[PDB]
Amino acid sequence: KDEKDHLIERLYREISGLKAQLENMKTESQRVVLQLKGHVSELEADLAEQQHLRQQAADDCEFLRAELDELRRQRE
Amino acid sequence: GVNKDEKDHLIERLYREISGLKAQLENMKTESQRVVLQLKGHVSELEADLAEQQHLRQQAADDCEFLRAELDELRRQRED
Repeated sequence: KDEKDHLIERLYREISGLKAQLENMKTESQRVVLQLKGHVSELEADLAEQQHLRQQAADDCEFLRAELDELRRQRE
Repeated sequence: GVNKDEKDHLIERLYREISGLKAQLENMKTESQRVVLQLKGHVSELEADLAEQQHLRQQAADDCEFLRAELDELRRQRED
């Protein structure tokens, strides 16, 4: 047989294309997944900061609220 | 004979390998889309929570501004 030989050949070329595709997708997918993971981790650290900063700001007003009540009670 | 069946045999094996390879590709991209989608959703929820923290930070700042302006003036009015 010949023509089978050329199909063989083409199938092997096809197989090579597909295995190359898997490796590419595997590696590119893993990359995208890892940078997304890094970003959410970065966002978690940013959040904790903002929550700290925000906790401090809110307590400041509570403190001021009490200081104001105290002042006005000095003539109540 | 001339080698006809042996080539038909291999051709079949190569058909099977190709089909296995395309099933892998499908299963990989389906799995990947699934993970990426969940990560992107987490990102935007985290971003939403960052946005709300700034809103409340701003609100506390305006509140302090008000409180401090009240304090300053009530004393001002009393020093007369």
